[PDB]
Amino acid sequence: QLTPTFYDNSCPNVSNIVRDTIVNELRSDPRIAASILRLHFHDCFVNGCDASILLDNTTSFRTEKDAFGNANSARGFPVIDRMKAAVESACPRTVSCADLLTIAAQQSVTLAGGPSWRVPLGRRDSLQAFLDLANANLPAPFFTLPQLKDSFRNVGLNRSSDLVALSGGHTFGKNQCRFIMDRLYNFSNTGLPDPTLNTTYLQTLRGLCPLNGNLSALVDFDLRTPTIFDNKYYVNLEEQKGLIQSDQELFSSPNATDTIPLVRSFANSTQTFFNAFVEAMDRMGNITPLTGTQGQIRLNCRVVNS
Ligand code: HEM
Ligand SMILES: O=P([O-])(O)O
Ligand SMILES: [Ca+2]
Ligand SMILES: [Ca+2]
Repeated sequence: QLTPTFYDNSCPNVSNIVRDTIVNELRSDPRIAASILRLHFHDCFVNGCDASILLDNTTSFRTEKDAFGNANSARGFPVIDRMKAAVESACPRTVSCADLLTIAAQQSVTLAGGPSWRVPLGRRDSLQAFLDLANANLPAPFFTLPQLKDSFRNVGLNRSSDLVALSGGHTFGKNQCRFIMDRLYNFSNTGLPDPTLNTTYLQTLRGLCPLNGNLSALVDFDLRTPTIFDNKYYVNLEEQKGLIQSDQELFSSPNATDTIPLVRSFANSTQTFFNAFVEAMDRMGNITPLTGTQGQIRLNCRVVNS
């Protein structure tokens, strides 16, 4: 029962406030649009899009920010605080942090050249955070294709089109050397590189991520257009130039009979990818929301109201 018109009477300019915050932030941090999209993904995969990920530690629950998928990885929380403060100034006690993050994710994709659409709204904010659930639910870059599929199925995204389209989020943003070292030097305990990685690209990545190098050094997910939201992600996969294992699995796994045609169709038509990305984003945004009088309108996104 989420609806795109939820704030049309109570805070009609919310989307513009969000967009203006991201644009101002992009002036100093060109990565923030990618980081915000990822925060929304990590919100939704853990008890639904309920802003659980934004809560700080308390003595009764641990923050999801300490999860393996978030710690020293997720970023942009201060930007969310800034846009929440601005929306609170304009429409007090009205817009949930969960909806704010959803809007910010959509605006981030559009600002980077991606599709533009009106997200469903009406989510409410959780009363707790779910660290253990984050550690169980968030997929990992060394997952095989059946494990990736199971990770999406576990949160309610059954369709291979969900997985292939949402993986297109890696058409922009950055990845730490840590998560590709195995592919470059010791894949599956062979002491050898991943044979599905293009051998010329292998040499490039070894130059960026040497053995004994800084594991926190960042590499672009999309070697073609690292900052533009477009379908080049899938073109890379067809050339064996997916960056992390879970990217290339979509095209090269023995289990990819159903994902290969999707990768090819998205590589062949930007419109096909953009349509599928919006559809999959709206489904992800629909994972187990609190609505109505459930949850609250959190006033400070880091803490429950008191
Ligand atoms: C399918 C399983 C997925 C896996 C295994 C995965 C894994 C990763 C990893 C390892 C990173 C780098 C994090 C770091 O270096 O600290 C990353 C970044 C990113 N992920 Fe994914 N991810 C997945 C799905 C998604 C989805 C569904 C989205 C959004 C629709 C997404 C959007 C992003 C973005 C935008 C970044 C870059 C963030 C930044 O530069 O701050 N990913 N992901
Ligand atoms: O796939 P649905 O029916 O949970 O939207
Ligand atoms: Ca959540
Ligand atoms: Ca791109």
